[PDB]
Formats: sequence, C-alpha cells, structure tokens
Amino acid sequence: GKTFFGQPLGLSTLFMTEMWERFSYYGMRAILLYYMWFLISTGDLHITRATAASIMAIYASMVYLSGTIGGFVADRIIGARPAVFWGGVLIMLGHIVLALPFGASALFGSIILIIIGTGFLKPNVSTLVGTLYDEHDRRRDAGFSIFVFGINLGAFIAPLIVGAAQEAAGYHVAFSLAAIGMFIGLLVYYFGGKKTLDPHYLRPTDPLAPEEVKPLLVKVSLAVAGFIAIIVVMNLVGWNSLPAYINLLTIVAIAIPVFYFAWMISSVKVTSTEHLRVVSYIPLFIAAVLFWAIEEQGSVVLATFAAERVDSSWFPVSWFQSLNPLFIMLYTPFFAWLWTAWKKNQPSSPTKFAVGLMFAGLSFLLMAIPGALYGTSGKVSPLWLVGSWALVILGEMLISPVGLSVTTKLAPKAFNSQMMSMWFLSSSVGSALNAQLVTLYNAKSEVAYFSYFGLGSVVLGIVLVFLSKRIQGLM
Ligand SMILES: CCCCCCC/C=C\CCCCCC(=O)OC[C@@H](O)CO
Ligand SMILES: CCCCCCC/C=C\CCCCCC(=O)OC[C@@H](O)CO
Ligand SMILES: CCCCCCC/C=C\CCCCCC(=O)OC[C@@H](O)CO
Ligand SMILES: CCCCCCC/C=C\CCCCCC(=O)OC[C@@H](O)CO
Repeated sequence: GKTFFGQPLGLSTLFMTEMWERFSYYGMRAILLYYMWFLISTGDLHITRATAASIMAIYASMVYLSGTIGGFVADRIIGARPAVFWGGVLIMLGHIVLALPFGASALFGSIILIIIGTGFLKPNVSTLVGTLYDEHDRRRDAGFSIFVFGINLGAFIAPLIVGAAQEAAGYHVAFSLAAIGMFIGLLVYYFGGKKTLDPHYLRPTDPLAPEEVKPLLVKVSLAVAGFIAIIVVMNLVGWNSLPAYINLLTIVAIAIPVFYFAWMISSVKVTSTEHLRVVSYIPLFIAAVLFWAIEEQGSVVLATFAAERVDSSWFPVSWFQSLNPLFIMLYTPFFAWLWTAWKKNQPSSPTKFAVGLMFAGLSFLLMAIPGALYGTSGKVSPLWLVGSWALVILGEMLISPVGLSVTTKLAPKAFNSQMMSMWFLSSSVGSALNAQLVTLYNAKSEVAYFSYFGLGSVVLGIVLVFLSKRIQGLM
C-alpha cells in the first residue's frame, strides 16, 4: 500500500514534527551569537564577545544534558506524546520571547524555555518513531534513517531562511520566524498524531509505583536544595559574575560523567572481566568529548571567523551554518553504500572513533593555514570554511553511527542504562569544554588556537589507533 518511502505513514508526522523543531532551534543558533554582538555594540548587553561565545557553548551543553532527562519524565510521569507537545510549546514560547521588543533581559528567560522544551521533545520524538514498528520489522533502521533526514533538512534551510529574514526585517522578525517554525511543527504533530499514533503513549508506559513517589521526590528535592545552596555561598564569597555562573554549569556538566565513571569503576558486584570494559571505554568517551567539542564550535568559533575573516559581502554570514547539515545529507547516501559493501576488512568501531577525531583535528589544522600565510588582518576565501566543515563532518560519519553501538557493546548488564547516558552526555561535556576554550579565540590568537587544539586532537586520535586493538578485543 501507500507508504512514506516504504515505512508506515505515521512516520511522515514525526518527520515533519522534528524537521520543524530543528528548523526553529538551528535557525536561532545561526543568528543568536550575532544578535548578542548587536546587543553588546549598543550597550544593552554588558558582556564581552568571549563571554557571549561562552554562553553559546554552555547553552548547547545544557540542551543535551536536558535531553538525558526528558526520556525519564515521559516514560514515567507525563507520557511520550504529551512530552512532545508541551515540549514544543516551551520551544515556541522561547522563540516568542526573543521576538518581543525586548533586549538582554529576555535572553535568560528564552534560554531556559528552550532548554526545558528541547529536553521534553527531542528524546521522545525518536521514542515515538520506534513505536511505529512492531518488533521484527526490519524497516526500522531505514525509517530512522529517513527520520534523521528530516532532522538535517530542517537544520539546512533554517540558517538560509532565518538568516535572510534577519537581513531584510531585523532580528525580532527573524526570531519570530523560528517561533512560527515550531508552530507549524505542533500543528502537524497534533492533528497528524491524532490519526496515526498509538493512543497508549498518551500516558506514561512505566508509571510510578506508590512506593516510588516519595523517594523520587526526596531525590529531586535534595539536588535542588544543594544546587541552590551552591549558588547562595557563591554570592556571599563574591563569585557572582556571569563567567562565574558559566563555570558552575561547566563543572556540574563535567562532574556528572566523572562521578558516574568513578561510581562504575569502583563497584565490586561487576567482577574483573566487565570492569576492564569500563576502563577501556574511557579512551572512547574522551574522544567523543573532543570531537563534539570541535563540531559544536562551528556555531561559535567558526561563526565568528565567518563574520570577521571571510569576504562574504554578497550573502548573510549566518548561511555558513547550513554547511554542517549540508555535508551530512551529502555524505549519508555514500556511507550507507560504503559500510554494507565493505564486507572484506571494515575497520573496528574504536578505529572509527580515532579516525573521526583526527579528521576533526584536521578541520582545525586547516583553519590555521590562512592566518599563517595571509595574516589575520584581511579576509580570506569562503572556501576555507567549506573545507573545514567538510573534514569535521567526515569525522562525524565515522563516530556518530558507531558511537552508541560501542557503548552498548562494552556496557556490563548492571551499567547498561547508565552507560547509554555516557554516550549522549559526551555532547554536553564537549560543549561544556567549549564554554572555557572559546574564550581563548580572538584575532591575535587565531593561528595558535587552531594549531594547538587541532594538533592535540590529531595526536589523541593517533593514541586511540594504538589502543584500538585492545578495546575491540574486549568486545
Ligand atoms: C502562534 C504564532 C506564534 C508566532 C508569533 C509571531 C509574532 C509576529 C510578529 C512579532 C515579531 C515581529 C515584530 C518586529 C518588531 O517588533 O521589530 C521591528 C522590526 O524592525 C525588527 O524586526
Ligand atoms: C514533569 C512534571 C513535574 C515533575 C517535577 C519533578 C517532581 C518529581 C516527581 C513528580 C511528582 C510525582 C507525580 C507522579 C505521581 O504522583 O504518580 C503517582 C501514581 O502514579 C502512583 O501512586
Ligand atoms: C576522504 C579523505 C579526504 C582527505 C582530503 C585531503 C585534501 C588534501 C589536500 C587539500 C589541500 C590542503 C590545504 C592546503 C590549501 O588548500 O592551500 C591552498 C591555498 O594556498 C590556495 O590559495
Ligand atoms: C578543541 C577540542 C579540544 C582538543 C584539545 C586536545 C588536547 C591536547 C592539546 C591541547 C593544547 C594544549 C595547549 C593549548 C594552549 O596553549 O592554550 C592556549 C592556546 O589557545 C593558545 O592560543
């Protein structure tokens, strides 16, 4: 019968829903940094550009960290389908706040709404995609491959459309276009989900038991009281600046995997065999952190280079952000044929982590060339950025599909659900690491910034190549 490229027609609803949410999110990311530059130039925002770059990095870090909790909220409390809807309302509200005739006072309110909203939506839309296929359906992998296609599709047209609207009608209209994009998504999701989505997912599939309610309430209350207490003593000591808070969220985002790691490597009930699998995974987790740190600097550091060091007079600078989802859509049909046809001697999944990290380092090493040859005073060809993005995404084609499968294969049965978080949390730690590194990038440190962090990523990819045989053997 009639399908959506061979899959049930319910996929088209979740295709549209996530395409328009990625449209709203990445359409905002393409102009949010430049919007902060504008507020700084008018004296309305009293921070430096290095701090504004840190905000962008720690913003993304909290979004991924929020994406590790929304799955628990839906599957236990509110339900997957209500989490996508109300998550989308919070995202729409976040963009509406920026569309209002406000300035810097609306930045923190808008950021919180999108952080909470994205955590409810992104994990539970992927969850609803799986619910379209009863088990044994081998169309599942092809359906998710089409789902991620709409993800990249929305991330591609958003910087082009939203960036052009900013040049024509200003920032407030451009931010309203992002809110409208989320509005189109909730329209197709609400009315489309009422026809093809299973009504069982209107409630939590694993609701709380009566004896589970009180301990969960105590657990979330102690974490809030402690986090509030940490903020209290900061202002008393005097560490009450915006870089001080960003450092706090940097520490709490990095301590979560560090505490989870020390919590896992120390337990006795795991015995020796599965204990080495956790130790051997540490070189893999740190490599994912370094890659996602480089990949997420495209919307921060590379966006700064595009506006200041590239002669892009005939088009909006924010259009460079479309290069990241463009190469993904171009690389996917090639790598889809590659991994299946390469039956002879396909490299191990740890090696793909190493080569993926080396290519992310080659992307930054490439960016050090124009500043060393021409200097940092003038403008260079826009082809330097399209070559940098081409390299870092080649590293993503090797790391992103293999990444989650690596953590699951090395995960002991007692750490499985927690090990899965370690993979998703590597994106939050990479952006948390960026919140400190992007401050070092400026006009006079361009060549050094790209050289040291680029070579350091290449060297650490060489080290993983050596350690690849030992880690694959444990699998
Ligand atoms: C449910 C619909 C949600 C979408 C709401 C869309 C809101 C429409 C318009 C408000 C934003 C445009 C206001 C433009 C403005 O005030 O600044 C003037 C202009 O020069 C700057 O762009
Ligand atoms: C997402 C809604 C806000 C949740 C904030 C976090 C507060 C912590 C736990 C939520 C309170 C528990 C509500 C669920 C509940 O009472 O279920 C009871 C029933 O299912 C079993 O007796
Ligand atoms: C599948 C693996 C892909 C690897 C691609 C490797 C590409 C090799 C060389 C690209 C040129 C290296 C950068 C040097 C360069 O572009 O300088 C040219 C510049 O001086 C022109 O004015
Ligand atoms: C961007 C992803 C992080 C990759 C870092 C890999 C860790 C290995 C080496 C890091 C370079 C250490 C020296 C860096 C440094 O001197 O900091 C200042 C530098 O930015 C000069 O402007």
